[PDB]
Amino acid sequence: HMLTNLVAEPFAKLEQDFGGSIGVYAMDTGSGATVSYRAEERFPLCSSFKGFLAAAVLARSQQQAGLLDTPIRYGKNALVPWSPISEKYLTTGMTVAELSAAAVQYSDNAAANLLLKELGGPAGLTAFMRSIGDTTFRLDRWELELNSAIPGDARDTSSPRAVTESLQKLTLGSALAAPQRQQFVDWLKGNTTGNHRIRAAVPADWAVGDKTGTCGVYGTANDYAVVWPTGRAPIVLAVYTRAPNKDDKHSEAVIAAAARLALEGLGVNG
Ligand SMILES: *[B@@]1([O])O[C]([C]C([O])=O)[C][C][C]1[N]C(=O)[C]C1=[C][C]=[C]S1
Repeated sequence: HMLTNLVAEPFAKLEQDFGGSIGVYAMDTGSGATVSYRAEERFPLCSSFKGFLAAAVLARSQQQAGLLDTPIRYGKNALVPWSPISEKYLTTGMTVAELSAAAVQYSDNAAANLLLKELGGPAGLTAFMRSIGDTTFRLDRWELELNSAIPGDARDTSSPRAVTESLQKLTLGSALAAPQRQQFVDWLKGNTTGNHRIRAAVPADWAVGDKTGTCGVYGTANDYAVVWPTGRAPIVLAVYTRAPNKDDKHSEAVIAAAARLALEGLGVNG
């Protein structure tokens, strides 16, 4: 309450220029100060669910020490459009860890569906999120159906706030054991798909891990990140967008701009 939105930022103008809705939640983990705009509205997860998927796999690996190095062979029928890594290993298979890294760092769709199967499907990932205290997250469908981003549909959505809170628990808090936590962080740090989103607002000399999503319809795209500014506590943040019309375009620039406003609202010099 008292530390939320101490400094107002022009999010409304930004989303109006975009032609849609922007949802932002950012927390300074040192002071507890927050920036919050549409933070409790639901937005489609799109590929951003794959970060939480990889965390759920790591949590399972705490009870199954051989899980991450298990080899997984798959057929051509497992390939889904946008499977840039797993298509190169169709004839060989990949380990669970490799599928997880591919899902996080390349948004690989086939990898994500294979790992969902390992966890018992969308309800199994939802159950993992409930287990860390996230009551907002829901995954309902598989790739590619979960990308429909229909206005008003709560399937396959969360809120910026719940995403940020869960990300904090998994990357900085105690939801994962220490080895698994650092592996999750390392996967996020190695992401390749986010250079034009939150990372574009973050100085190059700060560490950052992130996970993106792009539904392909309804102007719907997103990014969440942990950011380590030097000399102060980390910042966790989530930026989600959507728009009213199916043919509306997403904007990476709008995501980067919203992330800049969030950092400015927290008084984090960048
Ligand atoms: B996912 O929602 O988003 C990925 C891109 C990202 O992480 O920002 C691509 C795979 C998933 N999306 C789709 O399959 C539909 C597409 C949208 C743009 C390229 S593919």
